[PDB]
Amino acid sequence: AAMAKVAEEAGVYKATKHPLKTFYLAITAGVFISIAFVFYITATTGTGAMPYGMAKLIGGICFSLGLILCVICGADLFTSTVLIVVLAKNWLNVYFGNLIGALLFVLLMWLSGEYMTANGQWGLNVLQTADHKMHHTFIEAVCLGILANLMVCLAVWMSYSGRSLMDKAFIMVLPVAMFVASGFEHSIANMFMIPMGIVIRDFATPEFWTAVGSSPESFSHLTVMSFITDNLIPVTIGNIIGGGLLVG
Amino acid sequence: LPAAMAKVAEEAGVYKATKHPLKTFYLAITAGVFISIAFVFYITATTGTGAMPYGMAKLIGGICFSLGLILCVICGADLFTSTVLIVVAKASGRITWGQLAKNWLNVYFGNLIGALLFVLLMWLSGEYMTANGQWGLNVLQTADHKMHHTFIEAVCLGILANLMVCLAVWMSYSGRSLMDKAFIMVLPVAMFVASGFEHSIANMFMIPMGIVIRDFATPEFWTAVGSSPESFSHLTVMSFITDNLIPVTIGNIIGGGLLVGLTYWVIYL
Amino acid sequence: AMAKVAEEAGVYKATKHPLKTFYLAITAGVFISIAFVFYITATTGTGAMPYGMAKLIGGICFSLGLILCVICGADLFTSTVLIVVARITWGQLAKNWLNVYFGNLIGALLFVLLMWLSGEYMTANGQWGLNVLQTADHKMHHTFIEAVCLGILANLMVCLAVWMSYSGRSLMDKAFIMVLPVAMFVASGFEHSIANMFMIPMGIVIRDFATPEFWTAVGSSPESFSHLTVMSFITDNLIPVTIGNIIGGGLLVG
Amino acid sequence: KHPLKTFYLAITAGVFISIAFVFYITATTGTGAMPYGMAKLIGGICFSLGLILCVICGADLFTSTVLIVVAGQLAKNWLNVYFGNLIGALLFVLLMWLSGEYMTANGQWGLNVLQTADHKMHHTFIEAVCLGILANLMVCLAVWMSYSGRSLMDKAFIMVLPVAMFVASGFEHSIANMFMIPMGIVIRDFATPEFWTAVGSSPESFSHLTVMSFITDNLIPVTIGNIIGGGL
Amino acid sequence: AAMAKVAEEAGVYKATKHPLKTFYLAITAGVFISIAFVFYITATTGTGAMPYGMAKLIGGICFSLGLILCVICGADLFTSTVLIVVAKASGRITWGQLAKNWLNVYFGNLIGALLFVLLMWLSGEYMTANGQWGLNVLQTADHKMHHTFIEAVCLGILANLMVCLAVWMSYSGRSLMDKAFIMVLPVAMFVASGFEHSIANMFMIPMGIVIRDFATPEFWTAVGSSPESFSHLTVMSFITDNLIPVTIGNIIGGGLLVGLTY
Repeated sequence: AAMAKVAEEAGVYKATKHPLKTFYLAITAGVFISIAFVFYITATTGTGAMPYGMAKLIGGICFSLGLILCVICGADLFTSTVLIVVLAKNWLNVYFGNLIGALLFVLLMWLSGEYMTANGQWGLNVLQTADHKMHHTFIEAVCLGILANLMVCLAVWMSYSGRSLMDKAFIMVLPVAMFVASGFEHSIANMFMIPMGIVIRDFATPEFWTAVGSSPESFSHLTVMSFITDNLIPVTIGNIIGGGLLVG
Repeated sequence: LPAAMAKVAEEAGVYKATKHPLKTFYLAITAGVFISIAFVFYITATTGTGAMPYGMAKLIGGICFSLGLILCVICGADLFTSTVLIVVAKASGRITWGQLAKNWLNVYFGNLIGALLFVLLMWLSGEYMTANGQWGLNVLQTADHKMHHTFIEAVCLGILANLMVCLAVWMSYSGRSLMDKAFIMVLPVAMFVASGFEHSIANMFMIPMGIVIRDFATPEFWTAVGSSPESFSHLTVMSFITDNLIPVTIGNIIGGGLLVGLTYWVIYL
Repeated sequence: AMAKVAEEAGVYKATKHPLKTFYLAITAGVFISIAFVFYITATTGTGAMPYGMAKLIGGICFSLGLILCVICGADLFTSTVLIVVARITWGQLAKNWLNVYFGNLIGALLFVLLMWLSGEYMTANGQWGLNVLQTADHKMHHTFIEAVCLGILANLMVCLAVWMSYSGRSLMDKAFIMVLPVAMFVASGFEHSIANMFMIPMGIVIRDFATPEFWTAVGSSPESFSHLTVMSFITDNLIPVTIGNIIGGGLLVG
Repeated sequence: KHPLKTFYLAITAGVFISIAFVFYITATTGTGAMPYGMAKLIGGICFSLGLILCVICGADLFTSTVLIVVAGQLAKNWLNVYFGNLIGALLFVLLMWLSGEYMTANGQWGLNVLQTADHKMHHTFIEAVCLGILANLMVCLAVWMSYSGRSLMDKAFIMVLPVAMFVASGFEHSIANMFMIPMGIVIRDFATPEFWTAVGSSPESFSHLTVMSFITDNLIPVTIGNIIGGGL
Repeated sequence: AAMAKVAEEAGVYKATKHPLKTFYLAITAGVFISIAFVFYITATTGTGAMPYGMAKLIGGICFSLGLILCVICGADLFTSTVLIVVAKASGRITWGQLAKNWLNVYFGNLIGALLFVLLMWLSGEYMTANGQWGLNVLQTADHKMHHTFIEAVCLGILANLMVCLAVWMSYSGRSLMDKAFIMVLPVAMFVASGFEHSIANMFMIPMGIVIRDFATPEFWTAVGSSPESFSHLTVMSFITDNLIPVTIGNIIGGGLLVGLTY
């Protein structure tokens, strides 16, 4: 009894300044969403000959780890809440902190050697997963953002009816799996994925490219500039509309 | 001792059927979005599954589909006849044919508007081009397989589907937890969707999405997937309404009012 | 509080109004037929999969039926036996066995009619219907002793499932504790009489009323399923299996 | 302490563990082209039924619990339970044989039994004892975790992983073998010539399947193993 | 609401604690983590032709048995969740104290792992699946032997981050269901991704060394390899190329949950 509800009241929201503590909960969320994406990449590595949809579904289930970590630990994920029924200066704080968390996990994943796993296939999986996010028209990217954050917010929202750990965790699997297998776009998730792809594209050894049968040229859209303009901006706009789409 | 909370069932029915303004219309739009989500999930999971055993691919897609009903029940959105013995029974005293009309018509038309908005939003997303067009093709095929039933067939598949949705919601009521309410619905929903039973609201998403793809897909899409608009000739607004929506909706009504016209053969004092 | 454990009180059962027992039994027939429909869906096209794996998945799906029975309080033939030791007569307890049994049959056959009207058998280029034909025909070749024993085996499982469900406090407890025992008996091909009242009639109806186009698509003929007849169903399956179920549900000892 | 509650609950447990094994055989029939570990793992999940049955229904399975029944005179009804378990297992062997199941999946079901049983017959005595320790450690751990359980969910599902581990890994449980090897012997000795043609083997190919070999090569060392395994 | 006080005190308690109840419990944890890795090897034997990620994912789910066993039974696993002892030997507990028992648990974990190695070896298990089980152990162990020091430290950080988060979430658990199942995903994630846990490695690499050194000629012919093909499997190489940098990594990884919170 009691120990459990102690740990999860300390997980929750909406004292505005002190930030810093908010900035640190948001770094935490960036690390959790980065975990989700690494899990996804691990599970879908080598699944090129499975049925498309089945691979993606399993990657999706695995990814829900990230959001579970955010809700049970009480980290602060950009616009993931909006069970704020009783703003934007605070959003900037969370966003920038999400970003730092994600970039810290990129650095750590890079230092681990993991791109070489499965004879380079893990790294190529990152290269292709990131590259596929790079070819949307602006309207597409905004719409895929709308869809992703819709699902994240509904997941979080259901979580509240939760009484047990089981309830709060597992009610989030299906909607999270749904957006991730469907390839909807979440901006914070992308702050890990596309950077991770950029780092791999720029610092992979000649050996890696031989092993995987590609070259850094095959991935010409993975650049910080292109990332910001072609993905991050229109996706982020899309996530805002997405999380807002419900309220109205 | 006899607990005859048909009363509570009816009383619930009277509020839902006549009360709050467009709260209902707005909740029904929300349910249309949720059932759209469910079918999008089914398409994603089953994209590229052509070579898997038929049943397995369908069984998986059906589990995924259950998200939609989970969404509806847990968030309190309004899904046409689904389940609501509430409203149907609950006319058995307290409600006039005219009010039922107003309401079923209100929820239906809202369910549709949600569905059509998600159609428009999926189409703007570019999703049809996913997996080298195989996502799109999957929608075309799924929609087309809903287009060749006789009238009797389509009514029956509709009875079967809505029986399942209603048993799912009915079992939900015994739910004590979130875990309880959500997961008790997985098996009966998966059953209806894997066996290709027909639900009108789900089809308000699926068939229009098929029509939209057929009419607006680029030549690049058709070359990629090896097909043509002509290969799905039945996907038209007119065919949808007369060969699917009409008979399937009739079927759904027979199928969900059955559960009650039946709680009764087991109440009558 | 959370009263709607008024729903689970709304269930129960012993000493009776007769026609209200007949309706819950129809209900149970409908539920088990659903189970079997589910199974045939899941396993259609699974010819190439490893035998046991296809069977197991089919068995997990099947458990819907029993879940539907217990959580809804429908009346399934000799399924709550163990429970019913919680006034024993052999013309009174037997009087409603017959009532439930006959009720189960009506539900099953109403589901057979409805599935047939649905066109379902044409699903998967006729493989759904062929699945039904083959599933039923495999239950038609047992020697009398085999059938009784597959009957004991099957009902032993169903009774144990229902029994365990009693310890169940949540919907999760009650539904999920039955998935393993039910999956086991379905996937092992044990024989449940009521489930049979759906499957075999279903096969008969297909064998008899399928179009020529169906036989050509699936590459078989009504001659390849000569044991699918109402007379063979009753004598070679339903009788011995039912006997079997009875013994099965009653392994009480001293 | 009433000794015929005990002897009958033990029979009940032998029935449950035979059920467990049958389920496993069903699941794994035809799985020869599946990756080894995957088939075994699924087979192992299926098996957990038996122990779930034992715990929720309160049957009496030889030397688990025991981690709990320490919260030296024990051997008392160890003999009683053990002999009980055997009768349940052997009764199920008779019932399975009467059912015609060995002919399932064109004889593959039976051949699956012959092979699973034969694979238990080739251990050195030190091997059999050790797989015996490993098996019963897991059963006993499972049953111990079960007590923390508050719901039916808790008690049943906390046992799936540790049981699946022991079965998939091929550790040796004496009572489960009381079903599996007997079943194999019966099939070997009585299967019709149709069956041997169907599965393309012969009773010769399973020479070790005999009551005497069973006792000396598998039952005695695995039982010693389960007792040591149950206390650590 | 400072839980930092209760956890510190629970911290202080566990680090200071009844005699060799903690030694006993650490041996117990070494046995549990060995069980986890055995399960993983069983599940993934013969999975060479499955998609990489899928085999690893399934193996990872199976592995989670170990941590479940640890948490539900209360065994003592090195630095987690010593989220306690460490995080909140800011205050009480000396360097002399936090060492006295990290060292106690660590050495206990090792003894448990090594006892399980001996018992697995005596069981004959390496011959399972026509030697593929043993080959699976050889390969799994060998893949942990080719990291640069910085790589091994980082894989250590990653692994113990996940173990600590798993155990941390477990605290919110009210049921057996809650506590056990909330750990499946984070443990599966680390194991499938090949992150490095020191105690798990105290089973896996010794197991590999034992197989390499004592396998019969029949085993090598069956699996089509030789002891030479696994030249890095030695006690010396284990210690310097894996155990040291991974352990350093695990400490940073779990302690990083100190600095966190504040």
